[PDB]
Amino acid sequence: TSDLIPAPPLSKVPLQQNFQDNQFQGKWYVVGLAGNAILREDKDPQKMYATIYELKEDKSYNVTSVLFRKKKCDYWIRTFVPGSQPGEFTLGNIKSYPGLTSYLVRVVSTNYNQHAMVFFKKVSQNREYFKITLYGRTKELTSELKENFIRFSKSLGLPENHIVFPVPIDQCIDG
Ligand SMILES: O=C(NCCN(CCNC(=O)c1cccc(=O)n1O)CCNC(=O)c1cccc(=O)n1O)c1cccc(O)c1O
Ligand SMILES: [Fe+3]
Ligand code: NA
Ligand code: NA
Ligand code: NA
Ligand code: NA
Repeated sequence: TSDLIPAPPLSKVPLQQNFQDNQFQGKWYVVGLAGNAILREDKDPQKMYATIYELKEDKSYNVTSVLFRKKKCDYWIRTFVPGSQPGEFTLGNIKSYPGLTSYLVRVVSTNYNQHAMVFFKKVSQNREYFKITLYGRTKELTSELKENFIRFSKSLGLPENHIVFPVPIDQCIDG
């Protein structure tokens, strides 16, 4: 009833050295999206969405994703609590998500003011999902950065049809 490309070993997922949590704050556009549950679709292409990171006093992120769906703005809210090392996080209040037993975030690379690559691994209803997101501070990034994202996604076992580049939009994500 479900087939998934296996999640890579964490050894294949680099960590951004000297992660600066204050500089990673603010709005990021999802210009690239890859994962074992991500599928390319050409009848209904994925629309670009935005994810806003806000550091609280206790140094956990409030993470709000803003999606344009059904002619309305949908808000997906979660909390990233600092993990085993800087640039790694786990999900706050995992009990609120039914079936979710694990959720790991790892910032693979970033220059903070233009681009980032972030790796996610979650175990939900015993199934191990993973995704990589190419974050852009703007809605567009260079071909070099996008090709690097594709290369990295492929290095984690993902084929091309599991790698998408959401189409830029103006609704919801510009506020
Ligand atoms: O199980 C969850 N969601 C399932 C619903 N969708 C599948 C997510 N697909 C992934 O490939 C997947 C794999 C690994 C980690 C991960 O987070 N995600 O999403 C679709 C709806 N998505 C959103 O509503 C959505 C919109 C914007 C950002 C976002 O993360 N999500 O999930 C889930 C639970 C807790 C926290 C999350 O961030 C989740 O995505
Ligand atoms: Fe998610
Ligand atoms: Na299913
Ligand atoms: Na949460
Ligand atoms: Na966890
Ligand atoms: Na391929």
